[PDB]
Amino acid sequence: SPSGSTIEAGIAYPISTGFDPLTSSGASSMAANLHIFEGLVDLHPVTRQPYLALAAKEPEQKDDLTYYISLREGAMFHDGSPVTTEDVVYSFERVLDPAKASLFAQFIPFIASVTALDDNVVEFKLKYPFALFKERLTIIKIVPKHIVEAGQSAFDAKPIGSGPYKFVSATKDDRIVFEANTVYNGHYPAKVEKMTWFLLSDDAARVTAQESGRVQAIESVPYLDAERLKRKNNVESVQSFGLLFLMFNCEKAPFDNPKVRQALHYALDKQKLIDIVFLGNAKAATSYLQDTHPDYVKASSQYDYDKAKAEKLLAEAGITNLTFQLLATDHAWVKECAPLILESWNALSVVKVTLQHLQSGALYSAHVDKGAYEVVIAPGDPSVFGNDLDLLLSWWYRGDVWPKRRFRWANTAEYHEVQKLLDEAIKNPAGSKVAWQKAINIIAEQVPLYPIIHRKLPTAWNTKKLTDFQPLPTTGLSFLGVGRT
Ligand SMILES: CC(=O)N[C@H]1[C@H]([C@H](O)[C@H](O)CO)O[C@](O)(C(=O)O)C[C@@H]1O
Repeated sequence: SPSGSTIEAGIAYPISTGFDPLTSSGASSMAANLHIFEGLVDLHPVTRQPYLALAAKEPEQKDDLTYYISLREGAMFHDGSPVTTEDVVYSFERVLDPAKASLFAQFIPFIASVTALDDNVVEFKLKYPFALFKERLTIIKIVPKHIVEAGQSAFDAKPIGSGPYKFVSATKDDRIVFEANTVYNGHYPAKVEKMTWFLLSDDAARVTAQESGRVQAIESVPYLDAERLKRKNNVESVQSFGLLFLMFNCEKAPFDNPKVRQALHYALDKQKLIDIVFLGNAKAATSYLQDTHPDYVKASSQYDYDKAKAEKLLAEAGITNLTFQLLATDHAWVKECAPLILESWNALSVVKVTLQHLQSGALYSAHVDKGAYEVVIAPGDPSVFGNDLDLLLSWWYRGDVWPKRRFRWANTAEYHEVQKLLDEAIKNPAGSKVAWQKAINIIAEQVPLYPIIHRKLPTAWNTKKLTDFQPLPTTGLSFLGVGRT
């Protein structure tokens, strides 16, 4: 009975993108969209298991290339309109259309066409068989065509979906407000009438909110505060793909030289970062994946701290007096890693580095997407979309979204080989493990964008106030199925 009760939560990530699922890659926007939008099939935020959302029943697989999905009876958008098969077609076609510049088409490269057969059934035709078809549907949220066509920017700021919570408002550095969608008839109806996410990127403010009872759960517990929070709260730390990456503009001298990119990895003392910033709750990367991922295989290139090796590579690359600027995001823990990275690099005999911090939204729109940068450290976690290896590789390495328009490595022979390998692993599934490891090993040698560390992710919540809350293995918070005591 969502009347008389509310949920308040502390979210760690500022709003850095809008909410249009065409482009909403910001951590806090994606988390909101788990509640505002539905796919045809969604993955549970905690268990990652698929469940029927806008699909009325299990997708009917006619053959390896053909699936039919029927819409849940009575499904409605938050404006009171029915969800239609045209809305489904529109949602997939806009992601697939290169002109629309989605951030996510590289997660559905196997879809050939989406067609409305009648007012209930949609036909999906695939380019080749893809066993994870249903699992990927969670990425393509179903949007109301009549709203989006009336103004994409307005929809991006005020999203309308079919999920159990309706968007009320979002105010930067303040809060996102949701309300129960009382016409939702899926599996996870809103258990409270109103939910407020306070945007508390400041570590201390976020912890204080939990301690004071201003919120019932907080994302991304600062490691230093975990012990004191345990007195009155549950604190649980979950193994995660979530990582800190080092990203180079590979078309700007001298970071177009792989030896320079390698050198800067070798120059970093990861154990010091882990001790000082993460309190042991992270591991230096030894592959693309974290070592607890089921598909982890250790990469053939390792970057254990070795200053002499860094110096040797720089001398081979002809570096005698390199001065560059590192851009970093503003996440409190990224701000803590940055000076330590700078100290390690400034200790090199031929490198001097300065630092600039920026909010993530401006970092991408004003610098990265234009190529107006040299080197970035930033956090990333595409495991929000799913946990399969093609997906995690594709986010950063399939197509153009990052390799062409962000880290600018798409003109290399190595990039083209990686594309062939990523395609082979999904078009020839019997060869996938071999093909993925070849791609990962090229990526790990070339280090265009590569993890420095993967981290354990702690969440805190009050079990006396919330029912059925569980922490995620990804960024965000989930209140699907969660109520108040
Ligand atoms: C799926 C994913 O990894 N999203 C990440 C995004 C994107 O890197 C950014 O929006 C550019 O697309 O940035 C963050 O929101 C951020 O830096 O605050 C972290 C988040 O984990």
